[PDB]
Amino acid sequence: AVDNKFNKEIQNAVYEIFHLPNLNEEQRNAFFQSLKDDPSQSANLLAEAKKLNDAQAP
Amino acid sequence: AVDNKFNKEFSVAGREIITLPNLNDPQKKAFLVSLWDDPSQSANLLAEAKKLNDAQAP
Repeated sequence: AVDNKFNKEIQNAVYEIFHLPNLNEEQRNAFFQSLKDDPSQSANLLAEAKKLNDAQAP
Repeated sequence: AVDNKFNKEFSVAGREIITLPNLNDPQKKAFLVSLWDDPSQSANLLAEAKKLNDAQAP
C-alpha cells in the first residue's frame, strides 16, 4: 500500500494555475475542486487550464 | 455537517498572495501550501503575506 500524497504535483499545478492570467474565477474554483477530490489528475487539470488560458487570451 | 466553501476561499486568497510583487518564489509557495492544507487560515495567511510584502518593498 503505497501512500501517494502528490505534494509536489499539487503545489506545482496550483502555482501555475494562479499565474494563468486569462482564467476566470469560476474556472480556478472548478480546477481546485477537481484537484482536491482527485490529486492524481494534476497533469490533466493543468493541461486543460493552460489550454483554456490560451483560448481566452485577448 | 457544514460545507465551509473553503475551496472558493483558497482560490481568492491564493490569487491575492501570488500578486504581491515583493514576495520571493519560495515565500509565495510556502504560503500557498499552508493555504491549501488549512484554508480556514486564509485571512491570517493573507495578512502575514501582505505585511511581509509591504516590508520587502524596494
